[PDB]
Amino acid sequence: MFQQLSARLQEAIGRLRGRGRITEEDLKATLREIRRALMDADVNLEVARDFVERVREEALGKQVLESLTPAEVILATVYEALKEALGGEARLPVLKDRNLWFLVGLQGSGKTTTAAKLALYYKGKGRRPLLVAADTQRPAAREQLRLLGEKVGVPVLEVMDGESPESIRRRVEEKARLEARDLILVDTAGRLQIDEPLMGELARLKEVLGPDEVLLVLDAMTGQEALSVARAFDEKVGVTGLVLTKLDGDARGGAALSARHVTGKPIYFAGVSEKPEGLEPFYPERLAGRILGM
Repeated sequence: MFQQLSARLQEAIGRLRGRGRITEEDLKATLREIRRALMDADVNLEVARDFVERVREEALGKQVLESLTPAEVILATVYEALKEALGGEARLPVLKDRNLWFLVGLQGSGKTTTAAKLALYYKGKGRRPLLVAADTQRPAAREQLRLLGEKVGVPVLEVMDGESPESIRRRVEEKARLEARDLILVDTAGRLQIDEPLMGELARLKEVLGPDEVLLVLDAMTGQEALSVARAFDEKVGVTGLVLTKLDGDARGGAALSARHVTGKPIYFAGVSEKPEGLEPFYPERLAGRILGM
């Protein structure tokens, strides 16, 4: 992922390698390429500025201009700027005995499938998850998950058309109790665009169900724009974390690098492939190093 960005960053940094001490201009030439690289990867402007700013200052502060291995110093400062942009330290929801999570996002963002892959992931971690297809208007949506549930071997309770949250809560709580499901994953309704009506019902569903986490699923491929919807969902519902899908298909990386600044929400998981196991915890340090070819 981020093949373009990765290559460029490494090419800019290498210009300072194997040629003795470098000058301020040698350093600046490289810094410009880094900037240009971030800009071409659809990276948030403030993020890109801060990025390059600390790379230069931290590098200078490490006497990079008197270093015999300047490129190595720069590689280290770039890694740190990258680590910050991606979230610093990795994090995942803290699970309790009873967990109920909301998977929110636009239709086509990978939301429904993520629900299933997430169910499979924790299932393999010793949890007894229960998928809940919360779309009360579209029977098609509910069927998609139903099919996904059997594919990953996890029960799927389907809400009835026009079912009230109160009724939904009752049937869901009952099934979980009688079947001993400790992780309840609710796939909320999704539409190609954010529509005030649904958002209002969504807020009520949260109100009635009291989710422990609210995961906003985003299509990393849509670049920086993917982050646009974030504020809407958080202001009306309340997002606790992010999930970027199709990272293996993203050559830029603008969304993953900008997520933090734009949404202020942590990226819990990442969609690394179309396979059912193509969902894994997001590791900022690991990803920072991989981009820099370490």
